[PDB]
Amino acid sequence: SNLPKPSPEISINKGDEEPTEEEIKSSKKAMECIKSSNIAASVFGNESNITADLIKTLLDSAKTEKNADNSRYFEAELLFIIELTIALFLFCKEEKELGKFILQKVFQLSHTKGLTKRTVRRMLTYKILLISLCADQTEYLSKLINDELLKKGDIFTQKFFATNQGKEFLKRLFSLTESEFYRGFLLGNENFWKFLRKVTAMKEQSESIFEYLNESIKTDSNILTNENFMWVLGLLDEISSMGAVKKSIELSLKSIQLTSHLLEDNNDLRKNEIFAIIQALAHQCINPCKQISEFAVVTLEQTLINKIEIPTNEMESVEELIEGGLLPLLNSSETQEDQKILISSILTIISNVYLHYLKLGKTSNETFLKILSIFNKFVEDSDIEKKLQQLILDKKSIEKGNGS
Repeated sequence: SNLPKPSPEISINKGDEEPTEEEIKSSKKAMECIKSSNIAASVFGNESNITADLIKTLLDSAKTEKNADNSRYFEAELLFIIELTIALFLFCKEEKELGKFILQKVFQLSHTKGLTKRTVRRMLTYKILLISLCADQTEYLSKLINDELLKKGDIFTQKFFATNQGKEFLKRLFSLTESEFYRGFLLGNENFWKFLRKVTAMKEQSESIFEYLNESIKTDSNILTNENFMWVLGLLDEISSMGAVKKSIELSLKSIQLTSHLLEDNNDLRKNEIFAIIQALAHQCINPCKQISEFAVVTLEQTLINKIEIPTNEMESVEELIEGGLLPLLNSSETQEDQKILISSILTIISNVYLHYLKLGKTSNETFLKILSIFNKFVEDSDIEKKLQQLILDKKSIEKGNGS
């Protein structure tokens, strides 16, 4: 919106001392003269007039200490100064020292005490605009992310991020990633992904976040690196767990489809993170919502049956998918209500992938003994016993089929 204009100390609208009518008329004449002078369109009109000297003199001229004399206009005059300097700097092409000058000076001004919350809300947009324009100033971006975007939380609440100002701020902030210069810091800094987790915890910003993340994945797999895998995977895991039993369920299925599709982006995924994929997908099946579990149970099977590649040097045997990937879910003790009936579903997926890879023929003798052992880990339950009653017929039939 527009700037906050500097207010007067007393006001009136049609020892008391009103202004006199003749001097009121004189001041109106003065305003008419100044408006006829075109002060705004003169000193900032022609492109040739703006130069570095004007920027330095303008930015150095702003007041810095609050006084009783200047309580009227301290907060607004600063914002007017930074807007004027950034607007004039947008015409200037040089980035050697002038941009660093404005950046250091505005960061010095912003930290001053006593400012109202509106001014600090406004200054961050100017800061991110300046970072986007300039280059090779990563230390100040780190300072902004650590201090002025994570430590100060009460200033930056959900409702400020809800309005279009926050949306444009996030748009400019995520545009900073695609820049050639500042991508180096943004791949794997802990503070940035922690802030991303914080904003994903909010509910208004989920759709834009998923749009940005899906786009950045789909153009290329460059954002995925070995030193930042778990943070972004936790990000999609947090987005996937946003059930409520109204429209966000579809966004959750889109997120599940994205993390399903994450495997085929690059062949050089290390052994640590494939199990993270399987764990993240399988952990969604325990959600209270039936729709998300119904999609999870099919998407996990699709990912395990289509996009995995045993014979590469990552995995020595297919058992590592279950021994390595799906094992930690079943290990869940002291779970009274949340352990009763889910186990049959994951055992069904285990059986299905066993049938597929046994049709393909790459297992060994000990594998069926070991999965029989994991069946014996859960056999005393009544429903699991009834489900296990029918294991033997399918085992015998699939044993007879592929060989014969």
